[PDB]
Amino acid sequence: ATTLKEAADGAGRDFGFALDPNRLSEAQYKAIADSEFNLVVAENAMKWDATEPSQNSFSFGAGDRVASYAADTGKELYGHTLVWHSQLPDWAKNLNGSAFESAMVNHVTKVADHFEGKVASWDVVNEAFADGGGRRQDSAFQQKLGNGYIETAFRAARAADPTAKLCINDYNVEGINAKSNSLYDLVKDFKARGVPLDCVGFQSHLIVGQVPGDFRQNLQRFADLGVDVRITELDIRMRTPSDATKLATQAADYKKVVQACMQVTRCQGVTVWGITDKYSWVPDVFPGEGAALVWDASYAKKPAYAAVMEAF
Ligand SMILES: O[C@@H]1[C@@H](O)[C@H](O[C@@H]2Cn3ccnc3[C@H](O)[C@H]2O)OC[C@H]1O
Repeated sequence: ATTLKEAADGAGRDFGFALDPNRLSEAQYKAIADSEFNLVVAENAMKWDATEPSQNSFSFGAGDRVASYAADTGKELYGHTLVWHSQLPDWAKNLNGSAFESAMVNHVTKVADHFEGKVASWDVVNEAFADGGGRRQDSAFQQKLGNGYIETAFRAARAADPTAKLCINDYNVEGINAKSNSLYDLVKDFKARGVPLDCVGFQSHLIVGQVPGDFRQNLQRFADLGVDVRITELDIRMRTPSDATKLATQAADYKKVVQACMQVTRCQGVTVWGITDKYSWVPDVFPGEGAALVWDASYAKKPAYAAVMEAF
């Protein structure tokens, strides 16, 4: 109505953001975080590198801060992420066979247990597949453990947390293609055999002017397998600097994404990967690309803001 939180709340869906706990000391950042979202996810604080820097030695300070923030502001807490090929410490990469599998399972158990009852959902496994279909080719988990690591990770997560929503997350799976198809088969297989799995996340790290037209259809087929779906890391990057046309297209793109979710009853909601363009991860990875978020570098609402409110 007046804020995006109000729009999402009124719609009965979630609208979250990727939080960097250190930014909470920046008043403006905190103000927008407090009033514009009803869900929070750690942008980096709950990743392996941030939680288990050395074998069986945990660092929960940053993760705890994110969790405390959600509880203090009354927002849903989304966990990210227990098993991922990236931001994996070297000590883990140096392990093999049973040693590596145990380190993985111990990591999953310790983190899930630590945040049990606080984190409502977990990206148990992140980016297990590859563009073009099949499994990811540069993953330590796939290379050292094979196809069964995903099931192992999920069963371990349920073992630790009996009620948390266990999700599998990925990108380039927004549309119906080889990658999402392989992801589709896995989800169907898991539900078929009783492997703990409750949700599927579609990152949605999109490019301005390029939103899958079959996004809704894709979300629906997964929802129909008996699992919830969610846009987890939404941001739509453009060639910087921005201009009127790019901002208008971006706004329209944000609208399409949110509408596709609104059109699927089991789509829990949408989470944007950050608040302001001044801290977005995009520029540092894509030279000359950026302005992908809802707020600009001066915290002024971009036209994408109105588009999101409308879609909800
Ligand atoms: O600070 C950045 C984070 O923003 C970044 O988050 C990543 C973004 N991303 C793109 C594709 N897949 C993903 C991951 O799910 C998500 O964790 O990670 C790197 C940090 O330097």
